[PDB]
Amino acid sequence: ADVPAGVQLADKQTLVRNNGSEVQSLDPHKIEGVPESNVSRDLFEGLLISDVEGHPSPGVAEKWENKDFKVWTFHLRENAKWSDGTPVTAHDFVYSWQRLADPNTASPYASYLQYGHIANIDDIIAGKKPATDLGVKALDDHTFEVTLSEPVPYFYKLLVHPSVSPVPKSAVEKFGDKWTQPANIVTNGAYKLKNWVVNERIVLERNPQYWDNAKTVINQVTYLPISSEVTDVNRYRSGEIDMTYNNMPIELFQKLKKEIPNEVRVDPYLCTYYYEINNQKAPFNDVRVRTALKLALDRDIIVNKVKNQGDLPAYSYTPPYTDGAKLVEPEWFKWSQQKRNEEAKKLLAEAGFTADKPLTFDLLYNTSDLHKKLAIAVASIWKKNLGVNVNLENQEWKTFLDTRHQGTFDVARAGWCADYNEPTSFLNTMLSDSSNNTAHYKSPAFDKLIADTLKVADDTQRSELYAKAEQQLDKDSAIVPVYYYVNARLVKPWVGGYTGKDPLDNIYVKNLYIIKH
Repeated sequence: ADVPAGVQLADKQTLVRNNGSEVQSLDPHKIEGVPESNVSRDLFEGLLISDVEGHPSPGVAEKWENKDFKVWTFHLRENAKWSDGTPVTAHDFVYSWQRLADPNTASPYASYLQYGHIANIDDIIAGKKPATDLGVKALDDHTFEVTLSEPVPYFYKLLVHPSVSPVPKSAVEKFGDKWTQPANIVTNGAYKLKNWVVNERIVLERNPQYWDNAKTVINQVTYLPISSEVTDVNRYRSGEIDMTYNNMPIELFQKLKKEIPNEVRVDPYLCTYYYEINNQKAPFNDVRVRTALKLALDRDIIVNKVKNQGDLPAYSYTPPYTDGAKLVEPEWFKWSQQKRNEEAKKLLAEAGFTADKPLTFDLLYNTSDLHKKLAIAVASIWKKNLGVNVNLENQEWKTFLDTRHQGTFDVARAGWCADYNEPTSFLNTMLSDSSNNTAHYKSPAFDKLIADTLKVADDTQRSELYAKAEQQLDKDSAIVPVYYYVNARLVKPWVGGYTGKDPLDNIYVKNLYIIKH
C-alpha cells in the first residue's frame, strides 16, 4: 500500500470483506470465479499483478521483453519467496503452467493457455503430447521464457490471472487435494492462509516472506461467504464488515444511496449479466427458441424498473467499453418491446409451441437475493410476453458451476467478467473447444473469425473481426444478454486504497490500509 502523507493509521490493521459465496477451491488450477480469484490474489502471485488502478505491473517478474510478440522473457526478482522461506523460481512457473495444461488436472481454465497461444497447448489438452512439451522453459532459476505459436501483442495482460500463478509442487505432490489446508499450504502472495472454515470464514494473515512485505499494511483479512446481499449490507451496517461483496440487493439499495452516499462506491466494471442457454440441449438447440427468449426479455424493465442500480441494457456479450471493442448495436435492440414480443411469439409459434403445448423449462441461478428477484421478474416477463413457463431452481455457487460444466441444464443465470481488458477475454470463452464454454456453443464460423484476429497485424482489422464475432453470436442467439454490470459495493470511510479505477476489480489487500476512526 502507498499511504498518503498525513493519513493517521488505525492501531489495528484488520479487514473484513464479504466474498459472495464459499470458494470452489484455493487451488489456482481448480478455480474460475470472482470469489475464488478475490482470495487467490492475496495468496498466489504470478509474473505480473495489477496495480491499484488496474494496470498490468511487475509481480514475481520485475521486467520482461518480447521478440516479435512470440517469445516472451520474464526476469524474476531474486528475492521472490514462498511463505516457507524458499525461493520462487522459473522452475515453479514451468511446473505450474504444465499442471494447468495437463488434462488430468481438469482445470476449468486449461484453455487460458490456448487464449495466450503457448506453443503445443492444443495437442497437450487433446492428450496427443505430454504436458512437458508445453512452450515454456526456465533458462535459469530467475528467468522464465514463454514461446507462443503466433504473435500475441497483448499476451502480458493475461498474466495477472490466477490460473497462471505458481503453485508449490512439493505440497501438491505430498498432500494431493489437501495441499490447500492451512497446515499444508505454501503461498507466495502478500498473505498466508491462517484459517479456513467452510461456509463461515477464510482468514488470511500477512506473509513476512513476501518480497514486498515492507509495503503491506493490513495484517489480517477475513473473507466471508455470504450470498445474501441483504445480509451482507446488514453486517456491513452493523459494523462487522468493512467492504461488502459487489452484488447489491434490490430491497435496500435505493435506501443506501440516500442514507450513506459517501460509502456507496459505483464504478465501471467489465462484466456482462446474461442468461446462459445450454445450446446442445433440445429444444434450446433451435435458434428460433433462443432468439424468442432473447427478444421477449424486456431489458428496460429489468435494468430500470426491477433492478435500477446503474446497469446498462445489454445487446452483446463483450461489454462495449472493453478496450478494443467497437461493436455494432443490432436492429432488434432499437425496436420497441412490443415489436420484439411479436417477433418472439412468431418464432416460438414457428418452432412448434402452442397454448396447449407451451414451452416449459428450468431457470437455474446461484443462491442470491439479487439473482432470485431478477429470475422471478424474468420468469414473469417471459410468461406475459411469450407464454413460456419457467421453473426456478437455486443452487449454491460451487454446485451451480459444476451443473453448468455438466451441461444438461436448460437456462442458467450467468455473468462473465474480463480476465484481461481485450475483447478476446470474453470471445475466447465461446470457442467450440474452450474449457470455459458452458453455453456449449459450437460455431465453426465464430471460431474462424476469432482465429483470424491474430492473423492480421492491425488493431483496426482485429476490432472489426471482434465486432463480426459478436454479430455471429447474436445471429445464433447463443445467449440472452441482460445488462452490463457496474461495480457497486459499500466501503467504510476508513478503508483507504480502493480507487475503484480498475474496471476488472482486481483488488489486492496488500494495497489497502485502515485509517484511524
